[PDB]
Amino acid sequence: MTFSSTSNLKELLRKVVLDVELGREQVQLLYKPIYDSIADSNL
Amino acid sequence: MTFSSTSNLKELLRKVVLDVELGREQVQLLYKPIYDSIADSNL
Repeated sequence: MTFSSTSNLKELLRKVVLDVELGREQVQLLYKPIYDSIADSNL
Repeated sequence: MTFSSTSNLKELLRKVVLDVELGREQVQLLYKPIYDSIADSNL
């Protein structure tokens, strides 16, 4: 009674997730030191 | 509906001036370290 017989039945076996870094890099605002900001809704 | 139709009518739109530095630059008095100042009004 090898383990390979029961390898397919994943519901029986313990599940442990390989924890790892996932996601996407945050986007920073770089332009602001160069630019003078003027804000008016009626432009 | 048709802002591209009213876009040519510039007189309907708001006139907001783009503030930009205009005018000749200020002048400094550079000669002062090189000169001795006597300021008698009755010269």
